[PDB]
Amino acid sequence: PALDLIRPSVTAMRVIASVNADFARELKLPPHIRSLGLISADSDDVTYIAADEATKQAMVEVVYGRSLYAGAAHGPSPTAGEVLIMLGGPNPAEVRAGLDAMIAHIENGAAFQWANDAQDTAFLAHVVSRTGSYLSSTAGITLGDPMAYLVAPPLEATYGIDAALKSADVQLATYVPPPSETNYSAAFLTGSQAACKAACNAFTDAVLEIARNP
Amino acid sequence: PALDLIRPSVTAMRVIASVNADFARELKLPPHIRSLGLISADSDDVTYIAADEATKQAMVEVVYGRSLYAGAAHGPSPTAGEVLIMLGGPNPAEVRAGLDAMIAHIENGAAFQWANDAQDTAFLAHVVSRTGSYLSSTAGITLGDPMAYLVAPPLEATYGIDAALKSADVQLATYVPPPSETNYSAAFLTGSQAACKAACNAFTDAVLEIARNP
Amino acid sequence: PALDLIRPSVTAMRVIASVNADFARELKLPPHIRSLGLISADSDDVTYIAADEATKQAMVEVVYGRSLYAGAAHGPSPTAGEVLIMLGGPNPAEVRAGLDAMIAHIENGAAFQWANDAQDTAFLAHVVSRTGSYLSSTAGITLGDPMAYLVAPPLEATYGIDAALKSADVQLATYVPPPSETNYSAAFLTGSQAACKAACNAFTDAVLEIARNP
Ligand SMILES: [Hg+2]
Ligand SMILES: [Hg+2]
Ligand SMILES: [Hg+2]
Repeated sequence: PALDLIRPSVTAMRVIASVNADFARELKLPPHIRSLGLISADSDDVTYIAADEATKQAMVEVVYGRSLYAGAAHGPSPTAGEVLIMLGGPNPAEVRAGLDAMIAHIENGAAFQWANDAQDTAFLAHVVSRTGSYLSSTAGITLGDPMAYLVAPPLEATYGIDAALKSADVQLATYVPPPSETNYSAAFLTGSQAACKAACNAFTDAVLEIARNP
Repeated sequence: PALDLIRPSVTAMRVIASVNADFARELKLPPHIRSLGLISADSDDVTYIAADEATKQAMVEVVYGRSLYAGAAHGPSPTAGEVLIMLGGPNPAEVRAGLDAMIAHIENGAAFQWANDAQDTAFLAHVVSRTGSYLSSTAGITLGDPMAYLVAPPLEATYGIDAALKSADVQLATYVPPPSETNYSAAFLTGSQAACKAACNAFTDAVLEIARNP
Repeated sequence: PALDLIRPSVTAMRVIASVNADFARELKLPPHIRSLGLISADSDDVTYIAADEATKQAMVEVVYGRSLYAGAAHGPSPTAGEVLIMLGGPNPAEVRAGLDAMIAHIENGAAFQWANDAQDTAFLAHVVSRTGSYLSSTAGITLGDPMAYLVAPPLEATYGIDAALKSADVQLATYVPPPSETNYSAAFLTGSQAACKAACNAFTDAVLEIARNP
C-alpha cells in the first residue's frame, strides 16, 4: 500500500455530566464549564485535530489532552490508546456534540498514511482548513486561520520539514523537536491553504524518499 | 478472572554496605545514611507502597525512586522491571530489614487487579492504612494518616477519580494527570480509613464500568 | 555469549546541503553552519560517541541530538532507531565527512555488550580516549581529555557505578539517574585513561554480578 490511509479507532469514551467540585478545582476549570467529555483514541495527532474540530461544532474547549510514552502499540491497556482529550462544556448536550464531532473525525477525518508499502512507517501531512480555539491557542496561530500539521519519525520529519518551507511560502509556527512522547516529530506551518497544500505535498515526498531509500 | 490479583515480582536487589563518598555526594545523602538498599520490581506503585512500608518497619528512608517509560512489558531488560527504589540507612542491617519489608510487600502486599476477564486492563485501588515518611513526604499528607492510592489507565482513572470523590468524603491530595512515565494516572486521597475504602470501591466500580463498556 | 559485542546499525541518513533560512532560525544555528547531516541509529550512546568522534575528524558540531522513549525495540518505525543526531557544518563536504566517521563508528566503534549469555541484558563500559566538543561540552569535561561512558539498566548501573569509583581514582562528572528516555542509566567519569579502564572493568564485573545473580 502506497499511502493507504490508516483508520484510527476510538478506544473509550465517557461523559461526566457534573464534575465533583473538588476534582474540578484541581483541574483549574472555569466557572462556565461543569460537564466533561473524556475520550481516548488510537492516533494522537488526529485526535488533537478532531478536538479542535469539536471546538468549532460545539460549545466546548479542551480542558486537557496529552499522549502516551511509546505509542498505542505500547500503550498500558487496550483502552487508553495513545491519547486522552478532556473537553469541557457548560452542559452535557454541548459536550455530547463535541464528543460526536470528535468520533466522526477520528474515524473519518485526518489520518496517518503509510510511508512505505511495507507498512512499518507512518506519517501525517494534513491541512487544517480553519482552526478553532484548540489548535489556534498555540503560539502565533490566528483563530480561524489555516494551518498544516506535519508528523513523521525523527529524521523523516526534519528533512520533510525543510523540504516543505522550501516548496511553499509558509511559516513554521511550532516545531516539536523529534522525540514527542509518542516518539514522532511534528510542526505547524501557516500561509494560505493552497500553500499549506504545496507544503503538505513536499513533506510526503520527502517522507516517501527516506522510506524507499534514505 | 474478575479482579484476580496480579502478583508483582522482584527483579533485582543489592545492598551497597558502604557507598563511595563521591557517589554519595552526587546523591545529596545526609550524613546519617551510609548504606544503600537497591531494589527493582515488576509493579511500580506497589513498590512505592512497599517502600513507604519499609520506612515504618526499619530505619531507612528512600533516597531515590522513579519508574520506566513504557512499563515493565517494555522495560529495557528483565532486570529493571519498571521501578528503582534506593533506600538509605545508617547501616547494612537496617537496610536489609527495609529491603525485606519491601520484598514481603511486593510479593504479598498491595496488588494491581485485572479490570476485565480479558486481563488486558489493570488497576490499583488500595488503602494505605498508615503512611510512613515516603508517602507522607508528599504535599499535604500527614505522617501516619490514612490514604488511598488510586491508579488506572487515563480515561479509566479520571472517571473513577471523580466517582470516588462523589462516593466518600475524601480529599484529593495529589493527582498525576494521565501520562505518568508508565502511562497510567493515579491520585492520593485522604479522610478516614472506612471512607478511603468507600472511595476505593467506587473507583473500581468505575474502572470495571469502562472495561465492560465505556 | 559472554559479553559478545552488539553490532549497532544505522537506520537512516540524509544531508540537507542548505537549510531553509526559516528552519535554521528555529534551530538557533550559528552563521557558520549552513549544512546539516541527519543520522538515525540502533544504539543511542554509541551514536553520541560516534558524533563526538565526528567532531574530531571533521568541521562540524552537533546541532541537536536526543533519544526515543522506550528504546529501538519500541521505536515508532524501523527508520528512527532510537536516536537522532543533527550535525552542522560550514558545507556539505565537511558534513559528509562527519557523517562517515559516525557510520564507521556506529558500525565498528563503541558497542554495548550482553550482560548475560541469555542476551536479554545489555551494557556499555567504554573508554573515550580523547573527547571532542560534543562530549566535552558537558559540565566539567575538559576538551581533549579521557572519559568513561558507563550505561546499564537502573540497578545494574547504580551498583556498577559505585563499584567503579571504588576501583579506580576517577571523577564522577555526570550522572543520569536511572530513567533516561531509553530507560537505562549512565555516568561519565574522568581521570587517566588506564584508570578509565580500571573503572570500566569493575563496572562490567558488577553488571555481570547482577545478571548471573543479584
Ligand atoms: Hg497545510
Ligand atoms: Hg483509600
Ligand atoms: Hg573509562
